[PDB]
Amino acid sequence: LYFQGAMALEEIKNGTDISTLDIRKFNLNINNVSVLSKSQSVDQFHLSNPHYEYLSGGAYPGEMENFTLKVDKSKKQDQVFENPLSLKFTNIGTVNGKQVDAYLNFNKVTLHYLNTAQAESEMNSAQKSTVEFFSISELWESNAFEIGNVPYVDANHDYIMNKAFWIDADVTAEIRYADGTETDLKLVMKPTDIDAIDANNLKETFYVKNYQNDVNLRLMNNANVLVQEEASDRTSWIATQITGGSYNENNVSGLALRSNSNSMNFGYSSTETCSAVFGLYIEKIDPRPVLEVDPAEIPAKDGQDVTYKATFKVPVPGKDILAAPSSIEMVQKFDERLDYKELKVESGGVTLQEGRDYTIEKTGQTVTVKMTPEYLKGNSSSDIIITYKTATNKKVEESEKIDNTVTLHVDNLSAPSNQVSTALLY
Ligand code: NA
Repeated sequence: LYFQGAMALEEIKNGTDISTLDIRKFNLNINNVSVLSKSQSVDQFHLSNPHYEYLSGGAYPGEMENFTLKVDKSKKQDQVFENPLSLKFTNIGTVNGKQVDAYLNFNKVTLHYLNTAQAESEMNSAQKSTVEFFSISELWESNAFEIGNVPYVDANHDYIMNKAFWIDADVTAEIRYADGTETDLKLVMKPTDIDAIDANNLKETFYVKNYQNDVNLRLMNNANVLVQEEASDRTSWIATQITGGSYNENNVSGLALRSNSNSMNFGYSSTETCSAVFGLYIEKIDPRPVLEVDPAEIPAKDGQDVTYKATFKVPVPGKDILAAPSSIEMVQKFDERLDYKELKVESGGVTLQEGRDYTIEKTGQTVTVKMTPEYLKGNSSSDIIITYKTATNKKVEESEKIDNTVTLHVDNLSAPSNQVSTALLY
């Protein structure tokens, strides 16, 4: 059942329109990327309005940072490039008041020799020297990077081989709070347009390593026609049909993945000539919970009432978050100098009931409200308001202020409220 899957990977296929999600796409571009390290195998260069695939090919407007791999032209056989490229995107957004950075590490890129005349010919030509694997641009989508073996070229960079090798890129993306605090963000990727199949039946493939342990939720639209291949070390999604237009690229040949963590070790393998475009995302809990405290200041002494009111906005399934919540919890932790007394929970002008609508777990100063499966089934959209009654205790006079924050949990997602404080007088 939907509400008793603790730990279990949750896979969903439903009518949600993946092309119209309202999730947050992080800012990733040629202007906030830096190369933390790259091996000498990597040929990196800037292009402006590059040509697609061939020099005589169409030219597309935009700045791009392009990355290729120098191959050993004598080895007409698979070539492996360990850790060729490690990237940081500095300040991809502000979330919950904190700067977030992205890390993108190419763990390995393997070039699989195509064993054709065309491949041998590129290998033997004196003008070709590198193979395409990665680029950063907004030619296709905003805030995106591109993995694939389709060359981008201009008059001075026409050395990239065509259809000599297909590529398999093993990549780890991670999002991280710059300030060093624990990153509670759950990375989301949304591969789309996984639809290329070449003359030789190679198929465009997106994959996730350690899928079963690393992914929290996987969303498909009813129209999905990818083949999901579950193997020991990974799960892959394999092209089966051409798809055009954002709706089809998203729903027919696409999917959404929410990680168990701030990172995901994914992969991508091309055909003799294809590529895919990617952003990094998170779901939205916006607004954050709104926390209030009455009063703003008290006499520093035992038995003084302090009351917290927390207003929780519930994310909208299929817009802010990928799907209806399996669980919603609100976690409060009171300053040592406070004794918890009791709480009430309200929604839609009505006073919800402990037992029917929510339960309460207390462990020391930590008090958690858990909404029941019965409440969640009602798919209510209205704010949940929790009012916590506490009173100072005999420890108040031991920080000349008592601070409070409450945290909303939706599945494995969380968002902290604003912090409030009550001044201690004397
Ligand atoms: Na397509």
